[PDB]
Amino acid sequence: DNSRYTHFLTQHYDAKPQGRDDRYCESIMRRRGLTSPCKDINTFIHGNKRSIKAICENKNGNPHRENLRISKSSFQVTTCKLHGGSPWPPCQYRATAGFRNVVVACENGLPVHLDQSIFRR
Ligand SMILES: [Pt+2]
Ligand SMILES: [Pt+2]
Ligand SMILES: [Pt+2]
Repeated sequence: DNSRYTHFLTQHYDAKPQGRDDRYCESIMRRRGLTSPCKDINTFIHGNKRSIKAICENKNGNPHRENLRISKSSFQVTTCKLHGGSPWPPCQYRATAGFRNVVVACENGLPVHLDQSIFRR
């Protein structure tokens, strides 16, 4: 059952996004099913999937707080933050592009949770 890994990728992985502007956030949040209700904040990791998986090994991760792992490498990310407002569509988002390491939870060698708290700021 790698369904939590597949859901992680749906909520938090976009290999090569192109523009990482407000329109990108509004479109991908709809595409990935995150607008019923409107998720308040959601981050997408970009780049190679093998790098994200490697976070669950000593190859690209350290243990972090109680039960998480933090990556040794930096990743291109885009944080989508709801503007307002309403919990139901239409959902308007502000994009913030960044480049830093990420905090995940691992199960059976695979990422299954992204810790959003480092992208609140
Ligand atoms: Pt979900
Ligand atoms: Pt706003
Ligand atoms: Pt406003």
